[PDB]
Amino acid sequence: TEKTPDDVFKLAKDEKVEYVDVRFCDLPGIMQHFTIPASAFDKSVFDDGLAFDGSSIRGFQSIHESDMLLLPDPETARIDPFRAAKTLNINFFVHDPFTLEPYSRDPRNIARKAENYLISTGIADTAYFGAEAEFYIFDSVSFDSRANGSFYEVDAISGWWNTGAATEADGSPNRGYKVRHKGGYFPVAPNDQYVDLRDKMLTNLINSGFILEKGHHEVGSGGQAEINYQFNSLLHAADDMQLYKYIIKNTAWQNGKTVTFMPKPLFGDNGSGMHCHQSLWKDGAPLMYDETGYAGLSDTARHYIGGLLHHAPSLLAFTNPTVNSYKRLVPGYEAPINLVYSQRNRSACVRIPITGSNPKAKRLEFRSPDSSGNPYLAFSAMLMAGLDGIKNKIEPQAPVDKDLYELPPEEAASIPQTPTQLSDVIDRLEADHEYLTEGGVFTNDLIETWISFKRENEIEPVNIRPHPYEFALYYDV
Amino acid sequence: TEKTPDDVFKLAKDEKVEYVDVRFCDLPGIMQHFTIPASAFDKSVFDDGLAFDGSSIRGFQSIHESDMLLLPDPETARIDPFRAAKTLNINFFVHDPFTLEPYSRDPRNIARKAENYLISTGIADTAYFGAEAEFYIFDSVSFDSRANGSFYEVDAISGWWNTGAATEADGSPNRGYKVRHKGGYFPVAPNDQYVDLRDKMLTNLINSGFILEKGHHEVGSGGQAEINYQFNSLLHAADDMQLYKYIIKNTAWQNGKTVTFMPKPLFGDNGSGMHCHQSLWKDGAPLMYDETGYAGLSDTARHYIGGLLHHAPSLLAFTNPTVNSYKRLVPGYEAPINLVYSQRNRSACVRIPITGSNPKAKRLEFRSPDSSGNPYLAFSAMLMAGLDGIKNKIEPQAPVDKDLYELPPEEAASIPQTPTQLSDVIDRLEADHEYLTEGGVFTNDLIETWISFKRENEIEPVNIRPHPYEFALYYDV
Amino acid sequence: TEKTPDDVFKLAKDEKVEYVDVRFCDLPGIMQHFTIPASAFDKSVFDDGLAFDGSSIRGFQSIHESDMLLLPDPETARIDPFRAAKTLNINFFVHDPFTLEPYSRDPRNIARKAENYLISTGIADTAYFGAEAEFYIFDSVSFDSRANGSFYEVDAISGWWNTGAATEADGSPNRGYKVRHKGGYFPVAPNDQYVDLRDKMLTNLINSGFILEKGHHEVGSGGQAEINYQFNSLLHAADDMQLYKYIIKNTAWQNGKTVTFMPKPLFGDNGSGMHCHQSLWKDGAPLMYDETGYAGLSDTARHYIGGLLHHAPSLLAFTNPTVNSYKRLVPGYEAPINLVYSQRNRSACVRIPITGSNPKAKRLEFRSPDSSGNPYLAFSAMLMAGLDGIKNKIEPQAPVDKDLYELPPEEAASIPQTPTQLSDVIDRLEADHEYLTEGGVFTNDLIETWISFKRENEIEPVNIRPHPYEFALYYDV
Amino acid sequence: DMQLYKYIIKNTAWQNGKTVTFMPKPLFGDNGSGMHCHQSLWKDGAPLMYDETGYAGLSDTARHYIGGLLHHAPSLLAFTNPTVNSYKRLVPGYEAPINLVYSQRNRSACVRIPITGSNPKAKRLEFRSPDSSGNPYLAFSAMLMAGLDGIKNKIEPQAPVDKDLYELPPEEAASIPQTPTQLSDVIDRLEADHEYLTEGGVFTNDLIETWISFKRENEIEPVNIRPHPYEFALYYDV
Ligand SMILES: Nc1ncnc2c1ncn2[C@@H]1O[C@H](COP(=O)(O)O)[C@@H](O)[C@H]1O
Ligand SMILES: Nc1ncnc2c1ncn2[C@@H]1O[C@H](COP(=O)(O)O)[C@@H](O)[C@H]1O
Ligand SMILES: Nc1ncnc2c1ncn2[C@@H]1O[C@H](COP(=O)(O)O)[C@@H](O)[C@H]1O
Ligand SMILES: [Mn+2]
Ligand SMILES: [Mn+2]
Ligand SMILES: [Mn+2]
Ligand SMILES: [Mn+2]
Repeated sequence: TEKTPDDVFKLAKDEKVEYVDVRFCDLPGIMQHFTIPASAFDKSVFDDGLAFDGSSIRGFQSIHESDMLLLPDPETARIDPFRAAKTLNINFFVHDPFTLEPYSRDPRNIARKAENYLISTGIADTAYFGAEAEFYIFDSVSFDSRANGSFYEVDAISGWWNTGAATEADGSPNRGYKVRHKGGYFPVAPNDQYVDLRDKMLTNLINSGFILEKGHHEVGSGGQAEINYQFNSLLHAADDMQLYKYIIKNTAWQNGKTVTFMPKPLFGDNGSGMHCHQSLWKDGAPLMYDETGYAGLSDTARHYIGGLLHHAPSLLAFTNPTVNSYKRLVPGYEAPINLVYSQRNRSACVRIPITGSNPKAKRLEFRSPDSSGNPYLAFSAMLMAGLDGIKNKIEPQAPVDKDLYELPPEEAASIPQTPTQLSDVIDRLEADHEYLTEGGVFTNDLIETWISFKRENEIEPVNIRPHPYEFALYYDV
Repeated sequence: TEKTPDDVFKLAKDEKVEYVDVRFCDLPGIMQHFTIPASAFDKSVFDDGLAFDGSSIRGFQSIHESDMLLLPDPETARIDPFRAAKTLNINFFVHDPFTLEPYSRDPRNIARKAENYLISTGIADTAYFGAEAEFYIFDSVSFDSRANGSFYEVDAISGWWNTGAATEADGSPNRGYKVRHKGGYFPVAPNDQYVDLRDKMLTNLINSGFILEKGHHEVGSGGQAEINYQFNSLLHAADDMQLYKYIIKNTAWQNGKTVTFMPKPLFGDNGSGMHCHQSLWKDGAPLMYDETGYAGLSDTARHYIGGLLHHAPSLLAFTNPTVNSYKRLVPGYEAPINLVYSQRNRSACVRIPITGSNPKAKRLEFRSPDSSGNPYLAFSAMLMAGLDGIKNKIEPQAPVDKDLYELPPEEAASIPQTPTQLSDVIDRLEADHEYLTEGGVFTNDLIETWISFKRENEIEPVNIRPHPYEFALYYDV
Repeated sequence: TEKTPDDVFKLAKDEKVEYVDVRFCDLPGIMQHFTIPASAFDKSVFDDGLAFDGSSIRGFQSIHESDMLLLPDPETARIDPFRAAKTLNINFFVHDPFTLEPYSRDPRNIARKAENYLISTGIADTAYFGAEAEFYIFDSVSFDSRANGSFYEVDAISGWWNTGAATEADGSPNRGYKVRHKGGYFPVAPNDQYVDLRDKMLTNLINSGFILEKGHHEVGSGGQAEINYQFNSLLHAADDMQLYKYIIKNTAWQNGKTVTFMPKPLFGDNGSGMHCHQSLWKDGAPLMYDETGYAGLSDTARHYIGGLLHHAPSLLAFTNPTVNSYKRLVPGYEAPINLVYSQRNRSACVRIPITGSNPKAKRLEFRSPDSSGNPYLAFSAMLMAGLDGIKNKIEPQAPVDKDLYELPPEEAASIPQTPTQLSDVIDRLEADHEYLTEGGVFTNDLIETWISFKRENEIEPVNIRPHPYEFALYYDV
Repeated sequence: DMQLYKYIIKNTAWQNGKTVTFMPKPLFGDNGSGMHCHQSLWKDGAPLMYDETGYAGLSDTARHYIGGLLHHAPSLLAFTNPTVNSYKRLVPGYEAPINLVYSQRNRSACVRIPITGSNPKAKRLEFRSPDSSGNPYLAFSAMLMAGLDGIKNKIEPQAPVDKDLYELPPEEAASIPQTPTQLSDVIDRLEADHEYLTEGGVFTNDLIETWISFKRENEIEPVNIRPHPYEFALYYDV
């Protein structure tokens, strides 16, 4: 919204930049890259672009459209804090050679089109996303899948399951302070073993332009951690999420650790979710508040929430896209499984943080998502679910500030939950996607590609492989 | 149909029997037991019975019905070939103390009631079952489920995945002959490493009264094996299956091996199924044939087949009752996944073996079942599916002798398959069970108990635990 | 030619036979089996047969022909000397249920049809085959094929490559006598380490009806060995070869060894071949001799030889059917690579043993074949090559008693050799197979099946995998 | 530059505790390593490979050079893909340029004309089939001689395939020529297809005879006489 090309040249110029890392997002959600010498990075890359050698088989920009044009997004230019050779990282939008038309399967293009569509509805001219991604810090991870056996094991020298260890990771003595204490989850050192590592991560984020002003905290619980930062407009909020994951993973890596953002790495500990705060603004002021409406919610907010709860079953195909997502979205660890909004029920898919009569502070929060997917597609899908709700004025059900345990499990069973497996949401998406195709944001092809990838690469592979617990249950049958 | 109490006394008398093993079947399918001295086993046990100390919490004969009466089934009396102290094994029917009424949750009672109901329909007075259960012979099995990891591993010294082993199970040299050859699956020794063990198993079966007359073969393929034997009337065919599994497991056990009847112990090898042949007879002659009908099938047979294919989705809840069942009933190893009958398509749920114009040899075969459950409940459910088809004359679809690959996948997609997960069939049963409750064979309570047990003890436990392959797919997200 | 069903019953009756092993040959050449109780083996099996449960995917008796009928060959009935439970082994011919017509892809049926066709030509009424199969006796074998590496290793405690070993296979001292001596290859003990094992093998062969009358010897050289026995009519000579391999492999197995009949298990030692002697007889007297003809060869013999040399390039597809066959048929170890007949040149594909003026002793010898394939198909293909030569009177080239080294390599280059790779002979067969389809002995389908199997299961798999020597040659490129 | 590049890559890895390989197929189950070569002819200081009237903006100078490449490819590969390992890459998979057709599209085609539009200078052809297992001096020279035999004699190949060869009948897709399958094949194809090489005295018969001798005695025969590990998996039990 403020930075342009020439400024990127000054960042590169002032920093004695040796290399420029060309980044773009693949379908599932991992950033791809190739590097060019800094000397080859000038005005030509911006207006004219760079061709990316027609790669990949199972998807993306084929070969009868052979090459692609990579146009840089100057807002995403950041100095890499890990690479020895001074490098500038920049995200690009993918195009084709016939009419240089933006590739409809580039996740970054879907997010930008979603922002443009917001404008094409007249509702607002800005969608703000403030996602808080949790992660685990481990020391090791190993796994395999063979004909006669399979295993996995994540380990943390100071993990709570290691209280009985004779010696430590380096042969050093077991000094304790591993066991977690019932209930309260954020003890100070030495129970907190990752204080300095989390600080390096936060320092790296702050040096990479992350805004830490309002209620932005650095929190840790055992091996789990979260560093929330200020929101941004849709597309660039998704870019910030990718940058965040990159900084978290590599800070851990350079400090002898290994991080995972998977929804459920531990059976017996908190899952990792991506709690996303949303709101619509216009001309420079809020649109989510009204004291006459519950929790200080405007009629603009209630209907966006209506769309989220109505389309949730299919929305989850982009919001909780993995098989592992459903080990978190299962009975436990108050993971947003209930399809109701409220300032109270945090186990509710949507939570309106207590912000009173302040129109600007008023925001909704879809707590159900996780960080196992594509933030560009997830945020875009969330907007499309909400826009289908505001325009068509979709009315959901009453907010539940009254907790669902003290209540009859008849009216608590009538409280909808989301599907139980990835195969379910992929089916719910296969049938609930008109809101997605509106304004040409998501194409049928893109949705068909996502469904294909998930079934062939995730659902079926896990499904054909016997689970270790099946041996505990059935070897003796 | 021929043996009575006094004969059981002579078997025990002639064999210098020291102990009598009192056996009964639990809900999921494993035989339970307690032993009494042979001297305490007389006419009193038969007409009066034995009380079984009010046990078990999660099910069966509670405590305000406190005790049970165990009446012996003289047809099931067999000398145990494994127990050092000479023992006679006998199966019992479970009862209660108020009116000594047969407990409606005893699997053996469900099977006997099914035989009585066959008679109460007038259709026939005998249901013959000839099931062929496959199994794997291993050398070891280990597995666990922890907070930070999980694994399983089955091993066979001469398993095909061990071609590269430096030495063997006992430090002895790797002598080869492990690799399996593409296509053909029954090579002679030394590729066949279990010749003598299978012979001990067959010798033990023959000594335990198993009839090996017609096309009954002893076959082995790698570590997998099958020893089919002559059919029997429903209840006692289920008793024979339990006896068979007992003899197979313990012959392996006494010979330094470990057997498993689980549907899919190996990812990359044939699954283990329970191919069940069925037929209805009356007064002493067949009822399944007619040359005018396809494959020499009478109109009595076609409708039984109609019921099987119609009720299959729910029938599988008793026929393929485990989570592991669905690793076999998945795309591959021509496991009966297609809901059509035929003399040809073996990947079809039902196969009518080529028996020509012989009314007696004419029989249908439900190849979809596996040995992971309860044979009493599985056979009974199969009969009830077929009886709902004969009486109400349920017409299915045309037999497919023409293989489904060479054909358009439109008409091949219209070819129904069974549900994909255990949770699906449990849902299909929850709604498709009227045929089961007919004649009071299966009670709503029994069906409700089965559904509860499966959801709480199998479906949910596996579902909440991360699969090892999820780490391969998502640790790096 | 002499034994019938009733005699088989007496063999089984006199020997207290517990089991009967039903054997049949698969496409590539390995015997398959299933066992039935001896009590189920009576007159019914002979005239009526046994159905073999419609198995195998990649070939053989499909499923719209679902079942097969197994008719026993009483000439092949032998008592198994290895199986603990007294067993009778018998080979069967494969059939179908529509008109019980012999399956045209059963190797044993191809051999029997070849014998019948010999009669349908009027040329003779008997084809005699006397093949001598060599093999290696090892102590161990291990190998694998992975993404980043591959290996294989055969070992023999007393192998000539182990002269430097500090201790032996069992930790015992290295007692020497391993090194082979230049030239002469059959030293007495202790250089000969397998004297007693070879004797057990010969004793087992003799007890299994193998005729050891004429120049039948038991010979050993290092770990290699050969026990030649008396010839037999085509089909049953192929049955004897299967029995021989079975007895050799299992005698080794029960005595802590492992045998291989592969053409070239060792790089630096003699390959293993199957030198096959042939001849045509009629009414009870010979047809291969004439003093007027070279080496005492009749005009009947010269033309059979003409067919062998003419059709050799394609004949080798059944005669030397593996990729490993071509490590033997390469420059070295005088393996019959030259397409000329002679009493002299043993490196010639055909060798007429010195038998002088004796019409009966006169026989031709195709020394090129190995034991890596199917003897039924190999012998049949040899007959068809020879019959195409006798009938059409195919004239080859002059016999070479004069060795091909002392001679100009111009006239020695004009001396044809056989193709260099399996892919070559499979191509030569794809085009040179009319002699095979004559009289309906080999069907186009059978030949097409063989070509498919070889390309997909052998040629391509080996071809796509980098050879270890490529790393020695090219890692540094 | 190619020799210098390999030297710098290998030794940078070496001084940093690693070991590099340029062999065509070091891994069974991962991408092979190829040497995608872009070519073009220039005169006096300006391009000669472009023309909008011609397909992909190709001049008649370019089409015939491409004609020579596709015509002589079977023998050209003896210098362009000179090792036994070269044929583990040039096998069905990892879109290795196995098809003898040029195109801006089919990358599995031996020749690919990168999208460069109407810019005469940017117009270049790309022989993607080669690998780095041989001699770059001989490989580049052989490529030029294949192309020069095409421009002078005006050798016309076949139509460019921007339409991918999977969606199409495997009859017209089988008529689409591929290169030989083994090193022994290309060495034979060179033994007979080398006049373009001897033109102008660039490659001598002796040099070609030396190459053929070296390959047969030092590479083809040595690998051929040695049993492959997979043969034990397939045949130990025969
Ligand atoms: N319109 C908005 N106004 C203010 N904050 C927002 C808006 N849209 C999204 N947010 C994000 O709400 C997130 C934090 O939640 P919490 O765990 O309650 O501290 C932050 O990441 C915010 O910056
Ligand atoms: N009514 C019946 N008549 C004859 N055999 C039957 C009947 N009902 C069930 N069977 C069983 O069919 C089974 C065998 O199948 P297969 O794998 O084709 O040899 C055996 O276990 C038979 O004994
Ligand atoms: N017609 C025949 N007359 C005599 N021996 C034969 C005939 N056809 C094949 N043979 C076989 O020739 C083989 C032996 O060869 P050798 O290594 O020279 O001792 C033996 O296995 C013979 O029994
Ligand atoms: Mn939150
Ligand atoms: Mn069956
Ligand atoms: Mn010989
Ligand atoms: Mn390229």
